[PDB]
Amino acid sequence: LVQKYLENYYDLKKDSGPVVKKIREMQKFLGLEVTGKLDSDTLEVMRKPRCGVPDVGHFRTFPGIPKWRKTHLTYRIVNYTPDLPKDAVDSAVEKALKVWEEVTPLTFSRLYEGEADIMISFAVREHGDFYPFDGPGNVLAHAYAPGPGINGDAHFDDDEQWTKDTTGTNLFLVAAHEIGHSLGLFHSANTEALMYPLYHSLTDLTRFRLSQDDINGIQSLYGPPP
Amino acid sequence: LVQKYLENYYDLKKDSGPVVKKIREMQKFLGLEVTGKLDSDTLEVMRKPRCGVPDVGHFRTFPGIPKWRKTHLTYRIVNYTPDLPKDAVDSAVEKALKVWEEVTPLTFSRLYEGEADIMISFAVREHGDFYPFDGPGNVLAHAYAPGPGINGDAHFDDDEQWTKDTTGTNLFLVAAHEIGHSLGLFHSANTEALMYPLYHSLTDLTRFRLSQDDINGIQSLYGPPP
Ligand SMILES: [Ca+2]
Ligand SMILES: [Ca+2]
Ligand SMILES: [Ca+2]
Ligand SMILES: [Ca+2]
Ligand SMILES: [Zn+2]
Ligand SMILES: [Zn+2]
Ligand SMILES: [Zn+2]
Ligand SMILES: [Zn+2]
Repeated sequence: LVQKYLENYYDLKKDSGPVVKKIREMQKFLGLEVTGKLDSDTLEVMRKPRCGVPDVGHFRTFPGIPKWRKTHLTYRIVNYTPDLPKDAVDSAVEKALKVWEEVTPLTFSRLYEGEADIMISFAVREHGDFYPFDGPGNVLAHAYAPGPGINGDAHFDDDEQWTKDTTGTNLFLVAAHEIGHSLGLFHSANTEALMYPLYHSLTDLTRFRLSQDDINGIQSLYGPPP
Repeated sequence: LVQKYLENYYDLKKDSGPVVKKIREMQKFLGLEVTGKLDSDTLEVMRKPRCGVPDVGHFRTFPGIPKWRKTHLTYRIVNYTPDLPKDAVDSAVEKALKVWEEVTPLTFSRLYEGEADIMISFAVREHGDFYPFDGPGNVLAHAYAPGPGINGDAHFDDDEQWTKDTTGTNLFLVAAHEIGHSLGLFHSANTEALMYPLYHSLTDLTRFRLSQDDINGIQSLYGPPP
């Protein structure tokens, strides 16, 4: 468990000393106590649902480019999850994009056919890319950094119970985080940041907002709104 | 058969008039008679072993970049095919790279560990990317255009009987063609060009050489040797 967790999220030698060092890097990043041992608190954090994108970097197979070379992006919802009515998914995705439009000069237009910049889809287990999903729990979704083709796309594990509220896995929250990667953001070590790797089942969705860290990160790439 | 053949190699509408037009585009490109009907000669060409990369373009999922932004590239042989002894595969790949080094200012250094520019591997059926192999015959291999991560990589269908001579599928010939895509080349309509999509089971491997078309194509991207 801990081995592959460090392999997948902290690029630990794919082929003890090195492990304790990685355990510590993980503890520093996830806001735990920097000991180096598999504490009760540490083994617990590793069972919590999170984003599939690594913490110390980007997906090696599709690095992409640092940021979009244009401010007017297009998106398209390829398929839907049966857990929710089509209009609820559409709203969730639109509100997620709106969060980023607000703090940048970026715009998003929806396409219903063709090749859009950001393609959103639901999949389970093996879905064509090198990172298969893992059933309910653990990895919730993953997204790729800016670029052509598959880059910029966001995949959501359809083995999760996606909800409009917080009775399951909130689609809005996860989509907002994943769109962040689609625009060029990495994971943050700040526990109150949307870009934090672990899913925060927060009580009040109305009290939701990007933290200053999220804003600073996205504005350092595209600038502030005009 | 003909439907998916045009879908996969001539990006025919994924969702008759349009088909006859594509049948004709295919006939023009593959050196057949531009009729528009499923002739005996046409149905035959479609059963012949070929490269998995499309004829009217590039792989849409991983477009990559037009050419490498550096002349000194690295390559690595990830795994081997049991059909041949390790040294025979190594030679086949080295001779394939040599063909391109000769007519350009490009150099190739072999890495035995780490992330190289061009990763070569053998796979069967579903292998992690969006284009699964199809058992013996038909698609022999596929490669991606220049770029980071998976781009530049060459995959060989291990369901083929790879040989050192021409008693099966010559690894050297196919590797030389695939490396071509790895460097930025597209398929050519010239029947004597290495970049022609269909495998040419040629009699004398000593009489092998890049045609002027191959040379002109590769030199238009990287220039001639100094
Ligand atoms: Ca994309
Ligand atoms: Ca999961
Ligand atoms: Ca590569
Ligand atoms: Ca095959
Ligand atoms: Zn993430
Ligand atoms: Zn995926
Ligand atoms: Zn080819
Ligand atoms: Zn492949």
